[PDB]
Amino acid sequence: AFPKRLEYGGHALVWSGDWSAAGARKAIAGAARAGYDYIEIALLDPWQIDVALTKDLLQEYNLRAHASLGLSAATDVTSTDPAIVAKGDELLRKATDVLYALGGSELCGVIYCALGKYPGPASRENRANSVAAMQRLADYAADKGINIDLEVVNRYETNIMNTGLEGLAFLDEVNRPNAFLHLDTYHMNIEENGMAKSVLAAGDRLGYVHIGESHRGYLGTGNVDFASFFAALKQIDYRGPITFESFSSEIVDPKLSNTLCVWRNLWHDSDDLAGKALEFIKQRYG
Amino acid sequence: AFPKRLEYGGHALVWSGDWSAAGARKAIAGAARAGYDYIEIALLDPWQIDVALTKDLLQEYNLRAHASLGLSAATDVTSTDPAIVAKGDELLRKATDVLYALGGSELCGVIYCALGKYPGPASRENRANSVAAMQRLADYAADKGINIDLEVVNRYETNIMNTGLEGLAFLDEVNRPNAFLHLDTYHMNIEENGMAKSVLAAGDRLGYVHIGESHRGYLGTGNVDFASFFAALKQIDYRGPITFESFSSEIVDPKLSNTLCVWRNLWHDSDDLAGKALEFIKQRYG
Ligand SMILES: O=C(CO)[C@@H](O)[C@H](O)[C@@H](O)CO
Ligand SMILES: O=C(CO)[C@H](O)[C@H](O)[C@@H](O)CO
Ligand SMILES: OC[C@@]1(O)OC[C@H](O)[C@@H](O)[C@H]1O
Ligand SMILES: [Mg+2]
Ligand SMILES: [Mn+2]
Ligand SMILES: [Mn+2]
Repeated sequence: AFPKRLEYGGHALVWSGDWSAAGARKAIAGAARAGYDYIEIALLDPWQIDVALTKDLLQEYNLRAHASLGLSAATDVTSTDPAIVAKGDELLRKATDVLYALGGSELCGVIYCALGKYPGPASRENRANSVAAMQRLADYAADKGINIDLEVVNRYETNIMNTGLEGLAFLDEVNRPNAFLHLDTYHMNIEENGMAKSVLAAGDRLGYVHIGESHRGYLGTGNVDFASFFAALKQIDYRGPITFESFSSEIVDPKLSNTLCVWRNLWHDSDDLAGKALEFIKQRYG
Repeated sequence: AFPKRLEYGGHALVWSGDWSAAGARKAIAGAARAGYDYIEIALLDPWQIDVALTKDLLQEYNLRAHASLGLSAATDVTSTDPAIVAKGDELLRKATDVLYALGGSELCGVIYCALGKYPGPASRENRANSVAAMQRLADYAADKGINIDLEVVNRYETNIMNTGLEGLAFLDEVNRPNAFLHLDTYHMNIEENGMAKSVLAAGDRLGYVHIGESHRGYLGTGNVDFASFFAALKQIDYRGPITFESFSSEIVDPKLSNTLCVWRNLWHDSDDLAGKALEFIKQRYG
């Protein structure tokens, strides 16, 4: 395992829908202004990122970076098409290379399949293909001091693992020291039998956390049982990244936002949302 | 507005993935056995149902019927393709005709758009086309003593209305006395600011209710705040259909199950699930 600490982050889409020079600065300035320790960069196309520009911004604002992504149909490592798995392998290596160049240590999110709606259930072969790709990625990342964190997401976003317990079985199949479970309270609110079971089962295997409200808006305005969740994190003495994640039609990443079906305005003022989110989380954990 | 009564129902997919002669008898006998007042028949293809045989089964088991459906891409009444809207109008007329023939009075579900994951947000034209379609359907249904109930569903299943408050603004534009809001606790768990706000706002305009757990399995084994939801129903003295809705990979409807991304086995025993659900609901309402 590469070093993890208790640190608080904001997902780029709280502030910015692109990673242009302007968009990168808007997101990094926004995270720093609210007092976050790190920005989580959305790396859906890691060839698009200006690495030198981004490193200069992280140094300018004294901010750390982690990275998350989802694969697409063209890069789906669950595919029975060996050429598509190979394109997925290539994108994940590029994402790892970008994160390394930014001095980051965490590549998280839906790195194990195409993010979005599958037309049917996953086969044993789809799952086996994903596990092998995550072994190859974990080994590549390990050479660069990077941990990979497999995000459990809801049924509309993957057919591979929708609960923490399914995620832990997948993780154990990957069987690599720098691979961890990533839990997201928004996804857990749909799929889990309460908000404690998966955290208590994970213990030291839990390597990354996303804090999202039931509707992905302001924390404490939805249905998520944060009290039970933070009680469980305390029980396992979780000391890893905690990212505030929120999506509003106010700020659109043309790819990610439509894949995540962000039809509604849940907020308009990024600074107010992000400030209140960090206060909400620190009141309950730290 | 045609008469509504407080009555408890089971969705057909609790028992049968198809509405064959055999599937219909299994589902109707199952709903009767569990002590439900009605079965909710899924009419995604209303030409597929043997109406006379179903009528005989309803009489045989002393059961009532209501109907729900979702449209598909080919029948999407939000489409800017007038030929697709016409196919949707035709499907909804046929569904109304089947419901009338079964002596039912409620056509509910995702009747105002294609059920499933839109690749992008709805245009003003998409919303206008949906409103107009629901006016034409309401007027057709009114001639056969049928109410229509527009089911608010989550972002992954419609881009038109994801909260009760959005549904009520939509119904204001429809402006038909036999058009009602339909709320579903599974969808509310994702999209709503708590489980009361939309119910209190709807009052008499709430015409239909689905009871679904957060993961669509056994009631009480997920995250839905049923205490808050049933309290709100009591506060408006809701007197209309309440249908238990649940999906497991155990019982598959080739189309609907994959649209709803039902990847997991949440149950195997239809009678245990349906009996426990009815007891769960009656202990908390009526
Ligand atoms: O909640 C849902 C879909 O998620 C159901 O109630 C469907 O709308 C209905 O059409 C199934 O028959
Ligand atoms: O919860 C998520 C998706 O629903 C993930 O955090 C998201 O896909 C990230 O990969 C965005 O960078
Ligand atoms: O890998 C796919 C999988 O996790 O999909 C969900 C199922 O519940 C589980 O048994 C697996 O088939
Ligand atoms: Mg007869
Ligand atoms: Mn997340
Ligand atoms: Mn429903």
